[PDB]
Amino acid sequence: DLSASIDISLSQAVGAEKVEAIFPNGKLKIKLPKFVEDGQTIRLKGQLVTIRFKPHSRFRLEGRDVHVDLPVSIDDAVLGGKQEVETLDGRISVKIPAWSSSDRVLRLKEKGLPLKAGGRGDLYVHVRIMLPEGGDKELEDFLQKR
Amino acid sequence: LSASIDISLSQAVGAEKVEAIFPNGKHLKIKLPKFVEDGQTIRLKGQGEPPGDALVTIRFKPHSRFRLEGRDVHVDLPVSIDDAVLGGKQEVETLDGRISVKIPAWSSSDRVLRLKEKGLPLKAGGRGDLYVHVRIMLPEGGDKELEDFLQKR
Ligand SMILES: [Cl-]
Repeated sequence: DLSASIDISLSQAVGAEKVEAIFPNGKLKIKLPKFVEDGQTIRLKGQLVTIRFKPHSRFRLEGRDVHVDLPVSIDDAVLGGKQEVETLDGRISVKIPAWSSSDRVLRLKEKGLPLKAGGRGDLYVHVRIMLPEGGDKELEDFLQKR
Repeated sequence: LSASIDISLSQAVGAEKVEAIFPNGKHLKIKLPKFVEDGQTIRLKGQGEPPGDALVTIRFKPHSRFRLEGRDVHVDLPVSIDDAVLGGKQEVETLDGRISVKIPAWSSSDRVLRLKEKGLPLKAGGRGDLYVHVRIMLPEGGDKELEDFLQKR
Protein backbone atom coordinates (compact mmCIF):
# COMPACT_ATOMS: atom_id res chain seq x y z
CA ASP A 1 0.00 0.00 0.00
CA LEU A 2 0.94 3.68 0.20
CA SER A 3 0.25 6.48 2.69
CA ALA A 4 0.24 10.22 1.98
CA SER A 5 -1.16 13.52 3.25
CA ILE A 6 -2.91 16.29 1.30
CA ASP A 7 -3.98 19.79 2.34
CA ILE A 8 -7.22 21.17 0.87
CA SER A 9 -8.81 24.54 1.43
CA LEU A 10 -12.13 24.88 3.21
CA SER A 11 -13.77 25.73 -0.12
CA GLN A 12 -12.46 22.47 -1.59
CA ALA A 13 -14.07 20.48 1.22
CA VAL A 14 -17.44 22.00 0.31
CA GLY A 15 -17.05 21.52 -3.42
CA ALA A 16 -15.97 17.88 -3.20
CA GLU A 17 -14.13 18.42 -6.53
CA LYS A 18 -11.06 16.35 -7.36
CA VAL A 19 -7.75 17.08 -5.62
CA GLU A 20 -4.25 15.80 -6.34
CA ALA A 21 -2.45 13.46 -3.93
CA ILE A 22 1.31 12.89 -3.99
CA PHE A 23 2.62 9.67 -2.46
CA PRO A 24 6.11 8.95 -1.11
CA ASN A 25 6.73 6.46 -3.92
CA GLY A 26 5.92 9.19 -6.48
CA LYS A 27 2.50 7.98 -7.62
CA LEU A 28 -3.66 10.24 -7.85
CA LYS A 29 -6.67 12.51 -8.33
CA ILE A 30 -9.48 11.76 -5.88
CA LYS A 31 -12.99 13.18 -5.53
CA LEU A 32 -13.40 14.40 -1.96
CA PRO A 33 -16.29 12.92 0.05
CA LYS A 34 -19.34 15.06 0.70
CA PHE A 35 -18.44 15.14 4.41
CA VAL A 36 -14.75 15.90 4.96
CA GLU A 37 -13.25 16.41 8.41
CA ASP A 38 -9.78 17.69 9.23
CA GLY A 39 -7.60 14.71 10.06
CA GLN A 40 -9.99 12.35 8.28
CA THR A 41 -8.36 9.36 6.58
CA ILE A 42 -9.73 7.66 3.46
CA ARG A 43 -8.80 4.16 2.30
CA LEU A 44 -8.67 4.18 -1.50
CA LYS A 45 -9.50 0.84 -3.09
CA GLY A 46 -7.02 -0.33 -5.69
CA GLN A 47 -4.08 1.38 -3.94
CA LEU A 48 -4.34 5.68 2.97
CA VAL A 49 -4.88 9.41 2.35
CA THR A 50 -5.07 11.96 5.18
CA ILE A 51 -7.00 15.21 4.69
CA ARG A 52 -5.83 18.38 6.45
CA PHE A 53 -7.50 21.76 6.06
CA LYS A 54 -5.40 24.56 4.60
CA PRO A 55 -5.37 27.57 6.95
CA HIS A 56 -7.82 30.33 6.06
CA SER A 57 -7.29 33.51 8.05
CA ARG A 58 -10.62 35.03 6.99
CA PHE A 59 -12.63 31.97 8.06
CA ARG A 60 -12.83 30.62 11.62
CA LEU A 61 -14.47 27.22 12.01
CA GLU A 62 -16.96 26.43 14.77
CA GLY A 63 -17.90 22.81 14.20
CA ARG A 64 -19.34 22.80 10.68
CA ASP A 65 -20.41 26.45 10.85
CA VAL A 66 -18.14 29.10 9.35
CA HIS A 67 -17.64 32.69 10.49
CA VAL A 68 -16.14 35.55 8.48
CA ASP A 69 -15.68 39.23 9.34
CA LEU A 70 -16.96 41.87 6.89
CA PRO A 71 -15.29 45.31 7.00
CA VAL A 72 -17.89 48.00 6.47
CA SER A 73 -17.53 51.73 5.99
CA ILE A 74 -19.32 53.93 8.51
CA ASP A 75 -21.60 55.24 5.77
CA ASP A 76 -22.67 51.73 4.74
CA ALA A 77 -23.46 50.75 8.34
CA VAL A 78 -25.79 53.68 9.05
CA LEU A 79 -27.50 53.86 5.65
CA GLY A 80 -27.24 50.19 4.72
CA GLY A 81 -25.85 48.94 1.43
CA LYS A 82 -24.81 45.99 -0.70
CA GLN A 83 -21.21 44.85 -0.21
CA GLU A 84 -19.38 41.86 -1.67
CA VAL A 85 -17.88 39.29 0.71
CA GLU A 86 -15.61 36.37 -0.22
CA THR A 87 -16.85 32.96 0.94
CA LEU A 88 -16.07 29.28 0.42
CA ASP A 89 -18.48 28.92 -2.49
CA GLY A 90 -17.48 32.18 -4.16
CA ARG A 91 -17.75 35.95 -4.03
CA ILE A 92 -21.33 36.91 -3.11
CA SER A 93 -23.02 40.25 -2.49
CA VAL A 94 -24.69 40.70 0.90
CA LYS A 95 -27.32 43.12 2.21
CA ILE A 96 -26.33 45.34 5.15
CA PRO A 97 -29.32 46.28 7.36
CA ALA A 98 -29.72 49.94 8.24
CA TRP A 99 -28.40 50.95 11.67
CA SER A 100 -26.12 47.90 11.78
CA SER A 101 -23.55 47.96 14.57
CA SER A 102 -20.39 45.90 14.96
CA ASP A 103 -22.38 43.29 16.92
CA ARG A 104 -24.60 42.64 13.90
CA VAL A 105 -24.48 39.12 12.51
CA LEU A 106 -25.99 37.97 9.20
CA ARG A 107 -26.99 34.32 8.80
CA LEU A 108 -26.57 32.54 5.45
CA LYS A 109 -28.01 29.04 5.66
CA GLU A 110 -26.38 25.99 4.05
CA LYS A 111 -23.25 27.96 3.08
CA GLY A 112 -21.08 26.24 5.71
CA LEU A 113 -19.39 22.89 5.64
CA PRO A 114 -21.34 19.73 4.82
CA LEU A 115 -22.84 17.94 7.81
CA LYS A 116 -22.30 14.24 8.40
CA ALA A 117 -26.04 13.71 8.86
CA GLY A 118 -26.68 15.61 5.62
CA GLY A 119 -27.13 19.16 4.44
CA ARG A 120 -24.69 21.93 5.26
CA GLY A 121 -23.88 24.28 8.10
CA ASP A 122 -24.32 28.03 8.06
CA LEU A 123 -22.00 30.96 7.35
CA TYR A 124 -22.17 33.92 9.76
CA VAL A 125 -20.98 37.36 8.65
CA HIS A 126 -19.92 39.68 11.48
CA VAL A 127 -20.35 43.33 10.55
CA ARG A 128 -17.26 45.29 11.62
CA ILE A 129 -17.25 49.07 11.27
CA MET A 130 -13.78 50.13 10.15
CA LEU A 131 -12.23 53.47 9.42
CA PRO A 132 -10.80 53.92 5.89
CA GLU A 133 -7.06 54.29 6.69
CA GLY A 134 -5.59 57.62 5.57
CA GLY A 135 -8.38 59.54 7.28
CA ASP A 136 -11.65 61.22 6.38
CA LYS A 137 -11.16 64.80 7.60
CA GLU A 138 -14.84 65.33 6.75
CA LEU A 139 -16.11 62.98 9.45
CA GLU A 140 -13.21 64.07 11.66
CA ASP A 141 -14.30 67.70 11.37
CA PHE A 142 -17.97 66.83 11.92
CA LEU A 143 -17.36 64.88 15.12
CA GLN A 144 -15.10 67.52 16.69
CA LYS A 145 -17.91 70.05 16.23
CA ARG A 146 -20.02 67.67 18.35
CA LEU B 1 -18.18 12.99 50.67
CA SER B 2 -18.45 15.00 47.43
CA ALA B 3 -19.75 18.45 46.54
CA SER B 4 -19.41 20.99 43.72
CA ILE B 5 -19.38 24.79 43.86
CA ASP B 6 -19.92 27.26 41.03
CA ILE B 7 -18.03 30.56 41.21
CA SER B 8 -17.90 33.50 38.84
CA LEU B 9 -14.66 34.60 37.20
CA SER B 10 -14.58 37.55 39.60
CA GLN B 11 -14.61 35.04 42.45
CA ALA B 12 -11.73 33.10 40.87
CA VAL B 13 -9.61 36.26 40.98
CA GLY B 14 -10.52 37.15 44.55
CA ALA B 15 -9.64 33.82 46.25
CA GLU B 16 -12.45 34.76 48.69
CA LYS B 17 -14.08 32.16 50.93
CA VAL B 18 -16.94 30.14 49.42
CA GLU B 19 -19.47 27.79 50.97
CA ALA B 20 -19.74 24.12 49.99
CA ILE B 21 -22.97 22.17 50.58
CA PHE B 22 -22.77 18.37 50.74
CA PRO B 23 -25.56 15.81 50.21
CA ASN B 24 -25.98 15.08 53.94
CA GLY B 25 -26.40 18.79 54.79
CA LYS B 26 -22.92 19.50 56.16
CA HIS B 27 -21.68 22.93 55.06
CA LEU B 28 -18.04 24.00 54.94
CA LYS B 29 -16.45 27.37 54.19
CA ILE B 30 -13.21 27.03 52.22
CA LYS B 31 -10.59 29.59 51.22
CA LEU B 32 -9.92 29.36 47.50
CA PRO B 33 -6.28 29.35 46.36
CA LYS B 34 -5.08 32.35 44.39
CA PHE B 35 -4.82 30.08 41.34
CA VAL B 36 -8.08 28.22 40.69
CA GLU B 37 -8.88 26.13 37.61
CA ASP B 38 -12.21 24.95 36.22
CA GLY B 39 -12.74 21.36 37.33
CA GLN B 40 -10.11 21.75 40.05
CA THR B 41 -10.75 19.65 43.13
CA ILE B 42 -9.72 20.38 46.71
CA ARG B 43 -9.45 17.51 49.19
CA LEU B 44 -10.19 18.42 52.81
CA LYS B 45 -8.86 15.50 54.82
CA GLY B 46 -11.04 14.03 57.56
CA GLN B 47 -13.96 16.39 56.84
CA GLY B 48 -15.85 13.49 55.25
CA GLU B 49 -17.14 10.77 57.55
CA PRO B 50 -17.53 8.44 54.52
CA PRO B 51 -12.79 8.12 58.53
CA GLY B 52 -13.03 9.71 55.06
CA ASP B 53 -12.46 12.85 52.98
CA ALA B 54 -14.44 15.79 51.60
CA LEU B 55 -13.87 16.63 47.94
CA VAL B 56 -15.08 19.98 46.58
CA THR B 57 -14.94 20.59 42.83
CA ILE B 58 -14.75 24.15 41.54
CA ARG B 59 -16.41 24.95 38.22
CA PHE B 60 -16.45 28.36 36.53
CA LYS B 61 -19.86 29.81 35.72
CA PRO B 62 -20.13 30.53 31.97
CA HIS B 63 -19.87 34.23 31.12
CA SER B 64 -20.97 35.39 27.67
CA ARG B 65 -19.22 38.76 27.92
CA PHE B 66 -15.87 37.22 28.97
CA ARG B 67 -14.12 34.56 26.91
CA LEU B 68 -11.15 32.79 28.47
CA GLU B 69 -7.98 32.05 26.51
CA GLY B 70 -5.74 30.37 29.06
CA ARG B 71 -5.54 32.86 31.91
CA ASP B 72 -6.00 35.90 29.68
CA VAL B 73 -9.51 37.26 29.20
CA HIS B 74 -11.07 38.98 26.17
CA VAL B 75 -14.13 41.26 26.31
CA ASP B 76 -15.90 43.31 23.65
CA LEU B 77 -16.13 47.07 24.24
CA PRO B 78 -18.92 49.07 22.56
CA VAL B 79 -17.57 52.44 21.49
CA SER B 80 -19.36 55.36 19.88
CA ILE B 81 -18.19 56.46 16.46
CA ASP B 82 -17.25 59.83 17.95
CA ASP B 83 -15.07 58.20 20.61
CA ALA B 84 -13.48 55.94 17.99
CA VAL B 85 -12.40 58.79 15.70
CA LEU B 86 -11.41 61.36 18.34
CA GLY B 87 -10.43 59.03 21.17
CA GLY B 88 -12.07 59.20 24.57
CA LYS B 89 -12.68 57.47 27.87
CA GLN B 90 -15.28 54.69 27.89
CA GLU B 91 -16.41 52.48 30.77
CA VAL B 92 -15.95 48.70 30.57
CA GLU B 93 -17.16 46.13 33.08
CA THR B 94 -14.34 43.79 34.07
CA LEU B 95 -13.54 41.05 36.56
CA ASP B 96 -12.21 43.59 39.04
CA GLY B 97 -15.05 46.00 38.37
CA ARG B 98 -16.35 48.70 36.08
CA ILE B 99 -13.19 50.45 34.86
CA SER B 100 -12.66 53.40 32.53
CA VAL B 101 -10.35 52.78 29.57
CA LYS B 102 -8.65 55.20 27.20
CA ILE B 103 -9.67 54.85 23.55
CA PRO B 104 -6.79 55.67 21.16
CA ALA B 105 -7.69 58.11 18.44
CA TRP B 106 -8.80 56.62 15.12
CA SER B 107 -9.47 53.16 16.57
CA SER B 108 -11.28 50.63 14.36
CA SER B 109 -13.26 47.53 15.28
CA ASP B 110 -10.29 45.20 14.76
CA ARG B 111 -8.23 47.13 17.31
CA VAL B 112 -7.29 45.43 20.58
CA LEU B 113 -6.22 47.15 23.80
CA ARG B 114 -4.01 45.50 26.42
CA LEU B 115 -4.76 45.92 30.14
CA LYS B 116 -2.10 44.22 32.24
CA GLU B 117 -2.85 42.10 35.32
CA LYS B 118 -6.61 42.37 34.69
CA GLY B 119 -6.96 38.64 33.91
CA LEU B 120 -7.08 35.53 36.08
CA PRO B 121 -4.31 34.74 38.56
CA LEU B 122 -1.28 32.94 37.16
CA LYS B 123 0.20 29.76 38.61
CA ALA B 124 3.65 31.34 38.82
CA GLY B 125 2.15 34.37 40.56
CA GLY B 126 0.71 37.66 39.35
CA ARG B 127 -2.16 37.84 36.88
CA GLY B 128 -2.87 37.56 33.18
CA ASP B 129 -4.02 40.28 30.82
CA LEU B 130 -7.40 41.57 29.67
CA TYR B 131 -7.67 42.32 25.96
CA VAL B 132 -10.43 44.75 24.96
CA HIS B 133 -11.82 44.39 21.45
CA VAL B 134 -13.10 47.74 20.19
CA ARG B 135 -16.49 47.57 18.43
CA ILE B 136 -17.95 50.73 16.92
CA MET B 137 -21.67 50.78 17.76
CA LEU B 138 -24.52 53.06 16.66
CA PRO B 139 -27.03 54.61 19.08
CA GLU B 140 -30.18 52.60 19.65
CA GLY B 141 -32.36 55.59 18.76
CA GLY B 142 -30.32 57.41 16.13
CA ASP B 143 -28.20 60.55 15.78
CA LYS B 144 -29.83 62.37 12.84
CA GLU B 145 -26.77 64.63 12.73
CA LEU B 146 -24.35 61.89 11.70
CA GLU B 147 -27.17 60.32 9.70
CA ASP B 148 -27.58 63.52 7.66
CA PHE B 149 -23.83 63.85 7.13
CA LEU B 150 -23.33 60.35 5.73
CA GLN B 151 -26.25 60.45 3.27
CA LYS B 152 -24.80 63.60 1.67
CA ARG B 153 -21.71 61.53 0.79
CL1 LIG C 1 5.27 42.03 29.36
